[PDB]
Amino acid sequence: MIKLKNVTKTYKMGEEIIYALKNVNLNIKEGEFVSIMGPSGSGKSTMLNIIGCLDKPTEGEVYIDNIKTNDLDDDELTKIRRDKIGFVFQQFNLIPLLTALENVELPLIFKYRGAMSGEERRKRALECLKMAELEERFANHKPNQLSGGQQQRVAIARALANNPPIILADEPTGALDSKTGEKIMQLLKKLNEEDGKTVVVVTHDINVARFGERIIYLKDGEVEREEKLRGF
Amino acid sequence: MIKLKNVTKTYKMGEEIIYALKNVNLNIKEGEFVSIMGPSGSGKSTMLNIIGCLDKPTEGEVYIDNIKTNDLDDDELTKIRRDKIGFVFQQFNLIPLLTALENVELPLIFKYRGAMSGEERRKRALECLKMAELEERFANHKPNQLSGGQQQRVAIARALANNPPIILADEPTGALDSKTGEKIMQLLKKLNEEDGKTVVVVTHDINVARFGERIIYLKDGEVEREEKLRGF
Ligand SMILES: Nc1ncnc2c1ncn2[C@@H]1O[C@H](COP(=O)(O)OP(=O)(O)O)[C@@H](O)[C@H]1O
Ligand SMILES: Nc1ncnc2c1ncn2[C@@H]1O[C@H](COP(=O)(O)OP(=O)(O)O)[C@@H](O)[C@H]1O
Ligand SMILES: [Mg+2]
Ligand SMILES: [Mg+2]
Repeated sequence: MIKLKNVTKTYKMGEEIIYALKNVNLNIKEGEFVSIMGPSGSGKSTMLNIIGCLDKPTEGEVYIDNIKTNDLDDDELTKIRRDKIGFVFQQFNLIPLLTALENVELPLIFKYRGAMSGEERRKRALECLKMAELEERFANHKPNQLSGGQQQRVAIARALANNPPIILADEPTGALDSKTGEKIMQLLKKLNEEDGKTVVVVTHDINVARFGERIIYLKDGEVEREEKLRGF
Repeated sequence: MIKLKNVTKTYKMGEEIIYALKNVNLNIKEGEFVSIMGPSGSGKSTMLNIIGCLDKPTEGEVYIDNIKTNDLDDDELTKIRRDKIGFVFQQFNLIPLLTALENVELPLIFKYRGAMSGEERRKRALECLKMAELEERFANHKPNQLSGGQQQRVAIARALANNPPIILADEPTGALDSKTGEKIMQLLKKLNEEDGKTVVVVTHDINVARFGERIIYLKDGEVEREEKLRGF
């Protein structure tokens, strides 16, 4: 589903051409849990931004579900992200004055404006909140009234919202504790294995990378090696 | 307040190095209404992104209130945008499930978390809504219940919110009609002239550019010329 061919991403700081991704080659299978491991600076997040269609590779070529995103105009690019990708992050990113169920409704508003009813949005939003294994009785609560763990479960239901086959997570458990951090992981595993979601998680903590079928070790902008752990 | 020195912004599309801003030099005085005029492609918005601290110049140097933003880490960069800049755009950008007054509270939440009270946020939010000349009786309304004009008045109160000396507008009246489009302009004029705000507006419609003390004509990434219209 996600595919890369000779991607490079440079950052011109003037006289300093810095390379974040160098001649990187990858191919993520549909419904495959993959993890990008590396220290701060490896180029992990840069890659999560390109695959997420948040950025353009200074070379190479990105394929999302076999579709070359490179030349797509911003409008078309936004159609990709909103339909083909589900985002999650370390920084929860919830709106402070919206109920857990409202934060899940937003993406659905932006995709289906004027098509779906308030009743249908409230329903889908809950299905995704229930799917993200957050008790229904916590739907009406706002951000600061939920455990940091419950908060990530909201970012997850919001990402699952418009039903994207892809889910990218950037150091999702960085903000949590080992115990709840594992539940979230066990949750991405659930989605991938059962629901069939193509999960790609970026991390520096190897313990998280182990939930992936394969870890892709990234070093100073380049892929040092790959590690297959399961599907033999 | 805003200052540029030999800024260039290139976009590597691979074998194609495209230039959006080429060796551009500018200096906006404090409390000065300036307009960047140009056809779609001039490089206007690119410049609005750099001045807004949304992007980094591939060369040159940006000064916001005399402070060089170039080397600032993302955290420090965010402190700049949230404290020194007030954004507005053609695309209103309001959250659909939040009341006009709530959309104005958000920036204040993000800057003053845990410091200010619900009562103080509700007050400042209204002051800015009243300043943006939107009747107080429209505070409790949500987006789709306000005239497109009332909606821009919300983006304006939200921008004025954390009290930024700067206000950048990107084709603010593009989405409106001539009549209400002029009221919004007359409103930025109000802020600049009375309140003392440094207003910089990016546009392709010359009729809007005329509210500026000087128009900066931009052509294919370069400043073709400048036009002083008032302070002689
Ligand atoms: N917007 C940017 N401007 C300049 N350099 C960048 C930018 N984004 C990333 N980099 C560079 O890319 C490298 C790492 O990329 P990054 O996305 O931060 O990955 P990681 O999460 O592993 O640190 C760093 O050396 C950094 O300097
Ligand atoms: N993210 C980008 N990637 C590649 N090219 C860009 C990007 N942003 C702007 N450009 C280029 O910059 C030029 C105009 O810049 P832009 O910000 O769109 O200004 P304007 O509003 O006047 O069109 C165009 O030629 C465009 O191709
Ligand atoms: Mg990172
Ligand atoms: Mg533009």
